[PDB]
Amino acid sequence: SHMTSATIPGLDTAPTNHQGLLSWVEEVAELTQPDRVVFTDGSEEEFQRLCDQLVEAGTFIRLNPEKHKNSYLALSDPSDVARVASRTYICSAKEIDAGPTNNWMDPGEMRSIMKDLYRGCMRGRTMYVVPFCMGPLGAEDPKLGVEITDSEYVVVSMRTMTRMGKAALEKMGDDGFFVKALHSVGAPLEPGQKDVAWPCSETKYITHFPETREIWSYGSGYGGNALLGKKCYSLRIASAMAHDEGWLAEHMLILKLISPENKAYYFAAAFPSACGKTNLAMLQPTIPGWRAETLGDDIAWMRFGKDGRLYAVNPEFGFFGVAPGTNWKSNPNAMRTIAAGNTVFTNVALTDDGDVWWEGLEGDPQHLIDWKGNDWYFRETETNAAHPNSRYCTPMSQCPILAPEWDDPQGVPISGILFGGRRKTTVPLVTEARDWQHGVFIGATLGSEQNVRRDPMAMLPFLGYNVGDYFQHWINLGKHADESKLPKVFFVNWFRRGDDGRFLWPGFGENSRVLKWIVDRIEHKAGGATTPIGTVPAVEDLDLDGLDVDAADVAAALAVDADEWRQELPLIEEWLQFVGEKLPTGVKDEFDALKERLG
Ligand SMILES: Nc1nc2c(ncn2[C@@H]2O[C@H](COP(=O)(O)OP(=O)(O)O)[C@@H](O)[C@H]2O)c(=O)[nH]1
Repeated sequence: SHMTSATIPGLDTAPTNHQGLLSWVEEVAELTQPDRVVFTDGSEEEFQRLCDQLVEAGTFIRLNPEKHKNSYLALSDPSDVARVASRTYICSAKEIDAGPTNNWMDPGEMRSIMKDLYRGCMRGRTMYVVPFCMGPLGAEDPKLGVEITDSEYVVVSMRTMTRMGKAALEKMGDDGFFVKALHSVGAPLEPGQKDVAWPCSETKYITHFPETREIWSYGSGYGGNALLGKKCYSLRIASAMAHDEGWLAEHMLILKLISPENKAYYFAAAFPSACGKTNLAMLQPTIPGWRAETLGDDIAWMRFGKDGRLYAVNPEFGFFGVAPGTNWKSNPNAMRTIAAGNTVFTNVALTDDGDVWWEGLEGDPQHLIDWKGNDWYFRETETNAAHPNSRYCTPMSQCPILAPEWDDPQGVPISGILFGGRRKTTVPLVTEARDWQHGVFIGATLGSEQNVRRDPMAMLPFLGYNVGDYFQHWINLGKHADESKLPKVFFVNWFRRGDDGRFLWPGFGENSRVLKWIVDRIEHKAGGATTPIGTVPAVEDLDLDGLDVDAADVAAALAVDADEWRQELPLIEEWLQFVGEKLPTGVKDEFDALKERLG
């Protein structure tokens, strides 16, 4: 019963304008043996058809439309609840081209393993061919992809997370390049066999071939493992492209800040997961005359324009956010984005009237059905109602403070790049780099307590190539650029704590005051202290008007203590040794310079 190429249903009616794509699909279909092949078009009628089928399969339940229109809740197999690092590989030809932040395997060996897994993996399933565009369609030469998947769940979320379907397919023309992205949940079915709501496999791989720009995923239907745009393309493959083609693919939010004189500024900020970020991208300023709009909260792609400035575009089309922690008081604009519906919730809790709830959200519901389908009772049940890593998947276009430039293929000019992590000591609230190479060093040595892990540019699990070569790439772009047009680089810390354990700086909206200092520095309208680590404002350099806070706590937040920084040195030094032979001299230079300035 193994079926050949042109007898698999849906293959005879396949679009044929792009022969490379069609040959690839046929080769894949021959291998995985699905019941049928469907090319998705991203239309609303298709979206509803797939959602209905998801409801019928039990994968989705339809949420009360009075509270979220066109919205769904999906509960995963508990063994498949997140992105898995140790199962993620960069399979460059040479191990050194993956380097010490990456998991490597010989690509010939990986292909032998995965090709074996893929054989007959789609039996009894529909194989979807999902064309998609990264970034606005308006671009002349955008980065395109096609995800083949046996997961309908994946198709629906890809429609939200990328520009999916007919348009992207047309953009590929007859011979356009695209990233081949292959995915299976690894759960073949016999004829007539009852599926489960969330199929998956104990055997999981998430593999990237940087040279050919390919992504092979198997065994997981969840998140970044399966939505191949989200990190696999946006960061892993894209960063390798950017390396070769002279640009930057980064783990950054893009923020639009507008001053009281009505001038707009655009900032990119690299914070690791949970150092957010989502909150900064959706800032509501607490000082009069300042407004903020968002272009994105996770990925930024940046290229130098004609005028020598650095321009950023958000390559994604949707938000894929962590639900718990999100609430109306901390992040009302995120909540309003969600409130407009068209959202897929994964692993949150269900209320009695078909709303959704997760830990930290308002309401105090008395009874819930939790993320595993069990009864949950307020102030009694000892387990979390929602999975701690549960998700919302929501269109970007519903964000009430979406910047009008959000879908512009030309991008936005970046004035400032920010780096930050969770540091309870040592790092001050905000610091400005001395120049580009010092900013690269700051990015390169970014620490976050999540005992301090180094997470360079928030890219630790996401680099598509050797971390040292990546630092060198950052260095090279600044050396060959007009220094006057380069974004200024800043180093922030929202999480410094006093001895009594409280946050020295209140943060959230109040971070607008830090952003105001940053803008003034770019305009040369503010001063600061020259310290061994960079330019750090004193309390009197910050607008603290109307902020109910002890000025002493602010001074403490801004302090540069040499003893603390001397303890930081060997930690940094050991990280630079870990970076290995490809550590750029330029980075080591900045280490020595900082050490010398410290005395
Ligand atoms: N103390 C403090 N915590 C914050 C601040 N901004 C975000 N956090 C908290 O850090 C967590 C993660 O924030 P989030 O923006 O969702 O992070 P992301 O994953 O980088 O997008 C949430 O629990 C926030 O309440 C801040 O400015 N100050």
